[PDB]
Amino acid sequence: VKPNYALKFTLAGHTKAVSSVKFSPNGEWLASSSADKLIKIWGAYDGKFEKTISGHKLGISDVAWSSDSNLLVSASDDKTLKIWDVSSGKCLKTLKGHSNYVFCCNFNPQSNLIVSGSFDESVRIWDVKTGKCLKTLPAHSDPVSAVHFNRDGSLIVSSSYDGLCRIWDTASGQCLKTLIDNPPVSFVKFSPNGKYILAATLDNTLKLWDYSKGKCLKTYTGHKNEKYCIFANFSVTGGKWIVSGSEDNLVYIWNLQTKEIVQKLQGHTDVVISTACHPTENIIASAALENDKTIKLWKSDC
Ligand SMILES: CN1CCN(c2ccc([N+](=O)[O-])cc2NC(=O)c2ccccc2Cl)CC1
Repeated sequence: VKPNYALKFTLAGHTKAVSSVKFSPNGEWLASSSADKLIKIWGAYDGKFEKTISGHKLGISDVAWSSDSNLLVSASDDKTLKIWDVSSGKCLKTLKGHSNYVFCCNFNPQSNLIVSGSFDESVRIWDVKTGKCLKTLPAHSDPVSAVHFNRDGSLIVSSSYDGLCRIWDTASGQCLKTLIDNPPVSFVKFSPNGKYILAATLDNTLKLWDYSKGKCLKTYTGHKNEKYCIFANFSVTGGKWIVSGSEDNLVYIWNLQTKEIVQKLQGHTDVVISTACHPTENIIASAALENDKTIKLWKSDC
């Protein structure tokens, strides 16, 4: 079987490159961040604009939801993260401490912690309630491209231009594993069950790792990725897919097990830097850079 993703909605509004799209855990909303300094919220099913969230002084690289879908965290060129109340649009906390651009961010499942990665080569862990930086991890020797908590929050995975993926004990702050040619690692995330890590490198390659055995189980190629830190995803609502943007302006979909490309989605007119998979429906959101500036919503039967 192969999926049949068809374009349903194009969401215009951002005035610069869109950096990140994320579906809310409860499936109602899509949040988008942009170099235009703005966060925008959209209805996930009808693509209808909901609100604009403003406050950051410079462009925003990433946005992430709390488990209850009530809060957002953003990561900005202004060296801060901000925590937002989604319903009011209000900035609740500004997370200060990174010495350079913040590129990536995530809540833990418990949503009492935030993790962030910066151009400053560190990974920071923040208390959501107080805004205080609890730990600064000397994670990498180059900009940190991605940070993600595993399913139980006990682990953090980080990736960097230094060519390394690292797994950290959240509680102890110590490095549990280093996956080490080492081309820049531009993306990393845990699988839904926490057993695997999907990692992208800037040599046109995505890899699925069993990090406990430290072994590469699958490779996904055929797409273009040598410049931009492009977000990838596990698609699990229907067929079991791998989804990624690409520098040829397409969204690529692979069969996770066989590694064959099952679909390529055309429509965008610039690099697709971010994709998101809806938590319950077979819906993909994709976002493109400055020649495009739109988010597209795609729907499949499997
Ligand atoms: C969702 N992902 C999170 C991680 N991310 C990222 C990773 C690595 C580096 N870097 O080491 O250069 C830079 C960026 N950010 C930007 O490229 C960017 C920054 C501000 C505004 C717009 C954009 Cl697109 C891209 C989006």
